[PDB]
Amino acid sequence: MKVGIDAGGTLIKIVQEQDNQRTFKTELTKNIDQVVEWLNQQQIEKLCLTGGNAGVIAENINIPAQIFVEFDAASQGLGILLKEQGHDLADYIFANVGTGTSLHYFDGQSQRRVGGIGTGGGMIQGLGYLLSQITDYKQLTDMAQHGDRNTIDLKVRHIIPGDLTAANFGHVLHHLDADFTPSNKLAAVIGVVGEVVTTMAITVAREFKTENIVYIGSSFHNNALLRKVVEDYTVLRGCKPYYVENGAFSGAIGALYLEK
Amino acid sequence: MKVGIDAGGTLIKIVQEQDNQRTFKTELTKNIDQVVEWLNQQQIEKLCLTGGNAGVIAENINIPAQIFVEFDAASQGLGILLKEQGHDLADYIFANVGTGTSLHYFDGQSQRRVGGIGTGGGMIQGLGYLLSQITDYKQLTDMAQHGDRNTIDLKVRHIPGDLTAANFGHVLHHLDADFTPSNKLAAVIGVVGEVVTTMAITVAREFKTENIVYIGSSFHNNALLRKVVEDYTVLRGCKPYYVENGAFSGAIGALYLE
Ligand SMILES: Nc1ncnc2c1ncn2[C@@H]1O[C@H](COP(=O)(O)OP(=O)(O)NP(=O)(O)O)[C@@H](O)[C@H]1O
Ligand SMILES: Nc1ncnc2c1ncn2[C@@H]1O[C@H](COP(=O)(O)OP(=O)(O)NP(=O)(O)O)[C@@H](O)[C@H]1O
Ligand SMILES: [Mg+2]
Ligand SMILES: [Mg+2]
Repeated sequence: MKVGIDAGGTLIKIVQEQDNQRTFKTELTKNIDQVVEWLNQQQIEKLCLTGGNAGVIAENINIPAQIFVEFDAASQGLGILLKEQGHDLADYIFANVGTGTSLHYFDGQSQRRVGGIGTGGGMIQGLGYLLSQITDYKQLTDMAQHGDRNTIDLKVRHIIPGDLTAANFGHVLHHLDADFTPSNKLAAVIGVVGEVVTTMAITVAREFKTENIVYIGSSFHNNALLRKVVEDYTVLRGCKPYYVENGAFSGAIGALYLEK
Repeated sequence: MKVGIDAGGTLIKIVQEQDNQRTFKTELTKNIDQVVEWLNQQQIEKLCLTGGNAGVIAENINIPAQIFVEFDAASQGLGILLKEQGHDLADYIFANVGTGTSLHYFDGQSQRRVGGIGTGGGMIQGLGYLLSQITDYKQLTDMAQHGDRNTIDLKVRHIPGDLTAANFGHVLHHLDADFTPSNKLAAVIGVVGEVVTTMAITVAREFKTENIVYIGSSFHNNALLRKVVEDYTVLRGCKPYYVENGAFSGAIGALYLE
């Protein structure tokens, strides 16, 4: 088999390919040593790595490894997944919502980083923990799904489509009578992260004259709400959103594809 | 006397221009009736309004007032506040950090809105409350001035060093709980200031200008927020500009769009 790995600061994404069948696997970066042991007890044709922790895995294994720069790997992997899923875009902005968020413009041939921002999955987890004391990712995200943001966010609807948020968390001081439940607070956290990401995305989309915006990154994992927030807001701000199944593995898949 | 008022959704900013001496005053929008009561019992040579609640004031006062578009009023007033305070700029992006945040590109002639985001003073108050149960504004902002964001935010250094790789991204690695009300509130202010700067920085590049001016009542009694935006703006490659009384840009502008 062939193995493509994207070892990020939070999650390690692994793509195993064999007999024209690829398996996706995700492990926490805190358990990177476990990924190392797993690799050594495996017979591998080619190992391709990317991500900030590629080196940590490389210097502790017993076979050579081809390492690639993450932005180009992600870009290549994403292009492959898009085509496999029926999308044929001439150009687009792709936002990799990982620990933080990186924005890239793909002109149809190559990618270039055009922006980044501290709002992403790490904030969802971090701020999410501060507001609910929940550390388990699945528990955190599951809970957020059924939350109501109306008593927390101030929208145009309350005071440009009425669906636009005028101020995130700007309604709180108007509902001190309300029950700011864990579910509601988390939904608002996801709301602001999603909206900020989208607002940055549609801004660069306008700048680089593309109306297509592709969303990837593990932050969407087990979080339907985040995806809904971004897709909807993207439409509202006038661009076309595209979610990619297993898009979080764009880097791992791209790395494998780039092997020489 | 001449009076310029920017009646926003949260704060009513009032500027009084004597012969050539101006005084500033802020009141809560919830007490707009008091502002009207006040105005009627006043002798005003000229009253100019702007902001979403201008209409409420206009139809309840006993004298005819002129109402202006907030974007143009702010631009006009800001441009005056700059020229006065010595800033002569060929162009710039100005960020109005009010309840929410509005982004404008002034091309040297006029302004044009190029962006808007929900992160601003409303979030500071709302998320601030959810993290400290503090309702009083002065109290909330004061408490945040002395906080340390190091155990809360994940920085590039933790992995341009002082850049933030993930707001609140360090929280799970410091669950020891040195998450004092002050450190939390400071982190709330940090992400708001950074998101605003990032957006400003991006549209500044899109519209080819190295200048970014920051105004808004959100900066009131919050030196941390001003410091956050000014420092981050440097890191992203542009030059920041802060104007004293900049939150009164609209009020001032309304009196000068004559
Ligand atoms: N099992 C999981 N555990 C924790 N976080 C998860 C999990 N699944 C998804 N996530 C979320 O996904 C985010 C990580 O996204 P990801 O695209 O993997 O970034 P990364 O590669 O680790 N970081 P970077 O190196 O900065 O590119 C986390 O911050 C979570 O919000
Ligand atoms: N005394 C105060 N009380 C409440 N908020 C204050 C006060 N001083 C400053 N602020 C902050 O200032 C923000 C309001 O900024 P401001 O520029 O006045 O917006 P606005 O004009 O009311 N909004 P908009 O209707 O959207 O134009 C609040 O959300 C607070 O963060
Ligand atoms: Mg990554
Ligand atoms: Mg305002």
